[PDB]
Parts: sequence; structure tokens; C-alpha cells
Amino acid sequence: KKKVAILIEQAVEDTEFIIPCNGLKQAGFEVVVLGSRMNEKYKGKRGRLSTQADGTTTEAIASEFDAVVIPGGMAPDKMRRNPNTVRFVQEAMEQGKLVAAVCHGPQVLIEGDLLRGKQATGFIAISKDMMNAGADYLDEALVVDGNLITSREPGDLAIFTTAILSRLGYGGALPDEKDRNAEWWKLADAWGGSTKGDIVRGLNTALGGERYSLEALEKYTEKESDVEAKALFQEMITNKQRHIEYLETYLTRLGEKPSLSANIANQYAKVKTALTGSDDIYQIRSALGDIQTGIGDIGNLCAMYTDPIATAIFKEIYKDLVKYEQRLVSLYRTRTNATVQPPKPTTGA
Amino acid sequence: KKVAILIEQAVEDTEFIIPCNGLKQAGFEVVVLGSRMNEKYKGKRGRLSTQADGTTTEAIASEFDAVVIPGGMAPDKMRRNPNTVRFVQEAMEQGKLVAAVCHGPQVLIEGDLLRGKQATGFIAISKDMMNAGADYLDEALVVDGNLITSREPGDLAIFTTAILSRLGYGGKDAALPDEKDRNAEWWKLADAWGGSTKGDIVRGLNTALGGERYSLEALEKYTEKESDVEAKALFQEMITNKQRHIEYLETYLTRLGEKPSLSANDDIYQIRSALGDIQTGIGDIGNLCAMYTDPIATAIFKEIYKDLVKYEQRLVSLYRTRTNATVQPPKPTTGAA
Repeated sequence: KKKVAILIEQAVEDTEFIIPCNGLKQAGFEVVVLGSRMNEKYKGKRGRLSTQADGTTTEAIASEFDAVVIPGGMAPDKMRRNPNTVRFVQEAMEQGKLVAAVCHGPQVLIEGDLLRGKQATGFIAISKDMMNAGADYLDEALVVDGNLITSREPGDLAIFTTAILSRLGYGGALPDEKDRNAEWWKLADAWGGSTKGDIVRGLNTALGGERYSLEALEKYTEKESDVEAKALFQEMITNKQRHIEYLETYLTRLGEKPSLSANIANQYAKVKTALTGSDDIYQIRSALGDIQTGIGDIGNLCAMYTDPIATAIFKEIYKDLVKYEQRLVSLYRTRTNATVQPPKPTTGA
Repeated sequence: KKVAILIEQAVEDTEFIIPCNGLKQAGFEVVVLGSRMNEKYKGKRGRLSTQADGTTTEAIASEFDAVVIPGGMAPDKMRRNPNTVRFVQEAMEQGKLVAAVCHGPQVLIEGDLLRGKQATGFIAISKDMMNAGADYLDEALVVDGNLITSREPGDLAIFTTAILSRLGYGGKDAALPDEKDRNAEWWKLADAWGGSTKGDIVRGLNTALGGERYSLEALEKYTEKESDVEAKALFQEMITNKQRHIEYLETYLTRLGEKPSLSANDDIYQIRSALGDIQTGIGDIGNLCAMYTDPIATAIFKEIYKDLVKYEQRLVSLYRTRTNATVQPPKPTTGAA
């Protein structure tokens, strides 16, 4: 029976521990949770995971394990300060055991100087640290470099876990990691990640935010007499409509009728009729504030679901919002003949 | 004179509060720059809750004499904001004071601004700073030209004083101490600027002290019941070490006006127990190292921490040797006669 260590510390990203744990248990492998100490209740950053350790990285013997899983969140910041944990992972790597790290997990690999020349991925926030540690950083769902398996975020957990399981001799009933059409979210769902309901709820949050911003932009464009600012707003309207199509397409695939539901609700009709005046510079401040709201909200959605497709949609929207923020702030600077006022968001998060 | 203080979610509360209060008390215009308006930025400890005055998107680095980058988990989010990264790069290029504490240097790594710079930061990111080309120093305050860095909340009074000095501020109705002053009561400045109170610091000291007394009493019982000469010798040495720790804690408690003495307070198995006690100590004392804005209490906790980690390694090497010496299969035994 294969023995696998899952490392834990406080504030671990819950699903990054939960999914691999359930995937490994469902496959019939012995999972040993290795913490810094016994009798400490380790809590996930989102408060869903709560567990004590089975053992500690101080007494754990690397040779007994077939694989070591390093989850993310803020746990690696604490794990890397434990010299026993660093030692344990270095010994596992040295002995040819599978070392699998997701999200911030590679910080433990950085601490052990285990990334020199390695092709790997990890959460975008630590990408420069990985590169500085000598890694060929790739923006990929999965990177396997010999015995090192890495992934980026909760959206990749299904593929991450599948890659671990297959290399442990369990590929069943499971798609190939190179399968271009696998419904990865369903695997993550079976292993304790996002439900279909969870994913639809997230897509709906993004969609509602885009519908709102579309109505606001159409209101701003007709109030903007200036031909150039009007041009930027019209280009942003096209972008919103594009995002709305993607979200509706994916929602439709997941069994929803988003267009019908939206027609029935009519939640954003009062955005156009609400009076606000037509000051040219004020519309730009409003639009800039609205885009910053989106960057915050959509940014948060990028790390919340164990579906790589929903995750990819949110990242595309985020990328477009950041690009348009730079375009609005440029336009805003040029029009204002004074110290520019901060962005003025018209709705809450 | 205008100063920017960057903020994001889960900032280490005091690392924002102390510099903010010090700069405001000194008469500087402080502008809190977040990622967006109408977002209540909440501190890691739940004490700080503030909205931004502006964002890094529209802010212009040339308008500021200094930029302060607090830590906690906020830099993990700030480094993903390209406007924030850019703003800091510009402030750096222009020779404005750039002051980062704890995880704050992560923003400097993101802007590739540490190559050949002497700097510090929280020990957790020390390897990341070194890989970014910093000459990492484990010191309270490291200054390299216009770059000011510090490590943790215990360093906030010196960090803030260094910033103020370089902005030409030396005190209100009393001279602030020199950053090189070996005797300065830095915790009192931190306290005045919204950091740890005397009561807070005394509580932290009492937490370490209670834990050390417990592990000392455990070690005394283990050493009595240990027949292994090499293990027994390790435990007696750890006893000496714990007594020295207790002396440091009590002597410092006494300096802060407390009077500690007035208040009331098989073989492989003992090694296993000592190891469990030391792991508890490492977790509890390790936590204290980042909790207070007194560099002296902080220094004591770190010294205890270092010693605990050192003894954990000695205990485990001995545990490994004893486990390897254990004959398998074990010889059978009976009762008496």
C-alpha cells in the first residue's frame, strides 16, 4: 500500500489539502498528514479544513513515503521556516520520491534550493521568486519535471491530483493529464472541491458585475461629449459584451439559461434611469472606479473554484480589466487640468 | 512633505499603524494608497480597518518624499498590482525614500530592485531576497542609500525613526533617539505610535515564561527517570539552558516594573516526550517573536526560539540512533521469577 505525506501548516488553502487528500484516500493509499507539531488543530485559510497531524516532519522518515504533497495558501510561509520540513522535502527529492507542490507550495522548494534548472509552475504571486531560485517558470496547469509535479491554483487541483495518482500506479476511470477535453471540475467535485452550484454561483457573480458595468458604460458614453473618451468607452462596451457571451456560453453548458434568467430578473434597469449629470471628467472617474471594483471582485474569483474553465474565464476578464484601467487612467490624466481625484466607484464589491 | 503608505488586505496591523502615526505626529501629509477606493482594508489581527485616500493607479511617485511598504500578507497582493510595482520602481529610480518592513520587501523583489543592495526583511523571505541579489543582513534596520528595511514589528520604532530622520524630523518636544543609540527605549516610542503597551509586552513575556517553566519541570522528571547516560546528559544541559531563559525573562520583566517572584507558578519514551514539549515550545515561542513592538522582548523570544530549534535537532539525532539500535524482532520477556 503506497504511503503519501501531505504537509500541513496554519492557513493552508483548504482545497489544496482537501482534494489531494480525498483523491489519494479514494485510490486506497495511506495518507499521513505531516505538521510541525502534534495536538495543534490546523485550520485552512477559508475555515473549511480543520485537522490535527498524524506525525511531524521532525521524526518523519522520507524513505517510507512514495510521494510528498506540498499545498499552498499562507502555510508555505510557515513551513519554510521549519528546518525539519525543508530537510524532509530535500531528502524526498534526493531519493526520487514524487514531490508535488501547488500554488505557494513551491516556497518550500525555494527554501531547500530545489528549483535550480527545474521546469515548474506555481501561483503567479511567487513566479519571480521561483525564477530567482533558478526555475524555468511556465504559466501551465501542470508541469512535471522528473519527480517534481507543480500546479498553480485551486483551478488546477483536479489535473494536479490526477498526475500524482497516475505516477503512483492509479489511473482509474481517470483521464490522461494531456486529455484536451476532460471535465476536470467533476473530478475536483468528487474529491471535495467546488460543486456545480458553487461554480455557477461564481460565474453569476462575474456575470452580474459585467452586466452592471455595461449599463454604466452606456450611460457614461452618452454623457461623454468628448469623442475620444466616448471611443474608449465604446471599445470597453464591446469588451463587456464579449465577456457576457463567454460567461453565458459556459453557464449554458452547465445547464443554465442565463439570457432568460436575466430577462426575467431585469436587475440592472435602474442604472440608466438614475440621474447623475454629464460632466465629462466625472464619467471617466466613475468608469475608472468601476473597473477597479471589477479587478478586485474578479481577482478574488480567480482563486475560489476548482474548475479550470471558470478559472480561465475569470483570468481572461481580469487581464482585460487591467488593460482598460491603464487606458482610463491615461485618458483621465490628459483631460484633468489639476491634481487628479481618486477613482470613484459607483457600486460596492 | 508628502508620504505614501501602501496598504492591502491582511497587512500586519502595527506595521501600517506605527509609521502612519509617527509620520502624522511629525506633521507630514500621509496618503494611504490602496488598490481601490471604497474597500475597507483590514489588518491581519483585526484591529486596523481603513479605506484608502488614493490608489497606486493614479498616484504620481515624483510627488512623494517617501513610500512605506508594510508587511503581513499584504505584499502578496500588492506585488500582483502592476500599478503598485510601477509606483515603487519610480520612487526608487527617483531617489525617494523607500522603506519596507517584514514581507514588504516582496514588492521590491517584484520590481527587481534588490540587486546588490544591503537589506533585511522577515526571515521567511530572506532566501527570496538573497535570490533577488540582496546582501541580506539579520539586523533591526538596514539602510542602503535611499532604501530602508526592517524585519518585524519589534523593529517598528527604529524603522519609523530612521524614516523621520531622513525626512529631516528629529522630534516634537523631545529629541527622538539616534537610530545608532544602543540604549534607546524603543518600545516606548512604538507604544506612543500605537504599538504594544507595557501590559501587552509583559503578557508576552509571561506566556514564554509559563511555557519554559512547564518544559523545565518536565525535563526534571525526564532526567530523573532516564537511565541512558547520553540522553540524561542532554536533558541536564537543556535544564541549564531553560534556567538561563527563565533568568532573561524574569530580569526583563523586572526592568518593566514586574516582580516575578511575587506570583505563584521507556528511555526512548522520555526523548519522544522531550521532543513533543520542544515542538510545542517552538510553536508557542515562535508565535511570540512577531507579536510585539519591543525589540528587547522580541530578541529574548528569538534567542529562546533558536535554542529550542538547536535542541530539537540534538534530541531527534539521538532518537534516530536509539531507534536504529533497537533490535528487531524484540526479545521476549516474562514477569518476575
